[PDB]
Amino acid sequence: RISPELKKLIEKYRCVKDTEGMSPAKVYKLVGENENLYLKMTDSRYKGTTYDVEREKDMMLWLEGKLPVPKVLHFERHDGWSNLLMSEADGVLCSEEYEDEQSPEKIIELYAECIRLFHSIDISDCPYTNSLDSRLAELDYLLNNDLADVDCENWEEDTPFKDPRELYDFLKTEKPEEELVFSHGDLGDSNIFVKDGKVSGFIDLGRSGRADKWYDIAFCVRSIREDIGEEQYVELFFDLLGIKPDWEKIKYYILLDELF
Amino acid sequence: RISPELKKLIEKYRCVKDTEGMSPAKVYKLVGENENLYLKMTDSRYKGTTYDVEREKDMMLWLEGKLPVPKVLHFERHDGWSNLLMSEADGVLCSEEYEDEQSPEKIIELYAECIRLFHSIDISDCPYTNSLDSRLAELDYLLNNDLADVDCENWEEDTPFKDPRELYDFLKTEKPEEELVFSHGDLGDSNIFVKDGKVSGFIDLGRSGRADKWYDIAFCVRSIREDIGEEQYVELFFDLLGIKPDWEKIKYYILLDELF
Repeated sequence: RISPELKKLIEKYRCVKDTEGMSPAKVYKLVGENENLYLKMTDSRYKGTTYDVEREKDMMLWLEGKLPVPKVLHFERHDGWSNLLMSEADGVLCSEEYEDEQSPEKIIELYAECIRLFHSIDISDCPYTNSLDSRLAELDYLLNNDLADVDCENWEEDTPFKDPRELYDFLKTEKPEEELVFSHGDLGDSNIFVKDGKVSGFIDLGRSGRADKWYDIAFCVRSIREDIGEEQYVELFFDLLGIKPDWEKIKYYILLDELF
Repeated sequence: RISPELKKLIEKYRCVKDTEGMSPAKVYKLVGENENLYLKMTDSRYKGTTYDVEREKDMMLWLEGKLPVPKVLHFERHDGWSNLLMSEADGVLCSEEYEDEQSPEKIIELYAECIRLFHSIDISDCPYTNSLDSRLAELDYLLNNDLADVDCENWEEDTPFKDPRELYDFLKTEKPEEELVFSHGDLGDSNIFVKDGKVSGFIDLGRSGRADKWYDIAFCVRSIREDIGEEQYVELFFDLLGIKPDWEKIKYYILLDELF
């Protein structure tokens, strides 16, 4: 599981199963009476893919001094397992503030701020590229070893394909044009941390790296539609951002995130 | 995994991995643009134990009209799997409101309200009893099939035992006296839902049932110590509740929850 050294440490804290935005990786929230810690674990099967936490560790260190991210405290490979121990995010989780009526406006602005914040990051010597060909290779790999989701298959409703392979082949042919910017890779309203109306924290950074701009833009739109049914805020978000919706690309990215 | 019928349904919603207070069971948060749903799954290995969701389903239905709980929408046994589909909790999650300075008082009162709310439930024809002998049998079973936690072993720090068996044998001998009341079984500051300062929701109800009073009282104390370092609020909680701390029993229950 974990090296003795780390085993010895995490036990001072209460340690509790995953309660935040997490997916394949095992995740533990360490509860101290003073502060909190987060232990994240992925094995070897997911090595190399955007799931492997070692990738997240790499991106987490790089992004230091650029975007507000948590701090790396411990990272090791143990018995074929990548383990990351990082501190806690800075501030308040954005996910809690939309269950009411008067408030949508401010959210959009955070999404706006988040987006231009990435377009300002010098992606020159960036550690990883999450180009379509990169992901399409990655996805192919997962499907080849049943490392996917047979459970909820979102495509079945959205598209007319039965098995993943097809939606895969379809996406490989519809693969659009890319323009590389800093992409969060999995931008959800539960990875962003607010502090006095200003973005102050980011987490779940395994799919971070270079990737077409529209990618993140597609995720923002998705949240908007769910957390606020009014399609008018989608214009506002696109108005604040000042770019014209490339509707075809947005849809393209919404479909990709269903296979994962 | 799931019956076709249910498969067909959950796919209208976005479906996302567990993001709330959950542990062994697979959990999916269904995100609709109108409302949310929660799919919970445990297989057969955990059948009968306080982990099996079928137990939670049973307690969830019983508690109807007593405590504010979510509603049952679908429950089935499929390929040796207990699956529960329930609506969303009522209100705001109590977990978000203690990261600041001026606010501890109100929390204690909620814990106070939560506690007397259980002591008011007619546990006569209650579905299940989570007496110590019941749990001690249950725990023995888990350890016998490595169905425990080798990862974080909280006891190692708190007690002087190396392997679970010992802490098990120790607890079986120190097993105190019981006085049966309605116990939530896993009362955390992330299972309680607030609405206008009044308790309005409860979840994670698999360990619900008849069990010594002090049990829940031990969990409340634990949160207090973590989310608020001041040991003075522990007096207040015990003052509002008007009972004298049976310190030995409290500790006894804090240790039990470490093996699970």
